[PDB]
Amino acid sequence: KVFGRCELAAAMKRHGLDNYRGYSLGNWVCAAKFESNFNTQATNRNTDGSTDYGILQINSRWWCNDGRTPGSRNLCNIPCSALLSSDITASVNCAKKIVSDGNGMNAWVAWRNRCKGTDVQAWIRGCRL
Ligand code: NA
Repeated sequence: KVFGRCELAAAMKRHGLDNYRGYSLGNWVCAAKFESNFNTQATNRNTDGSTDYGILQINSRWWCNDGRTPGSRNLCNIPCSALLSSDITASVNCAKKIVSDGNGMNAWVAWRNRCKGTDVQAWIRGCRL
């Protein structure tokens, strides 16, 4: 599923991401935009053999099991395919665990490089929230 900007903002808010660990809603919408272009089916392979999955491009090395990343942890206790679902619950629930680990939203490369220090409120402007 390819979300609309405001439709994603409302689902993230419903799941409790607005101000989760001090990160306003605009940060999560910005990160989803640059990580997956709002597509729940997005996958990208890395050089180390790991794979990033879903709307928030959650990596198979630490967070999920895809059965092909040797010596990898499954810290969110889920199959990576659960992160490609049109329902974002698993992606949101796993993202809350990642953002809590100590590095905050810096775990998402595209957030650090394209959202961090910008006007992230613009990503929710015009939405009925
Ligand atoms: Na894994």
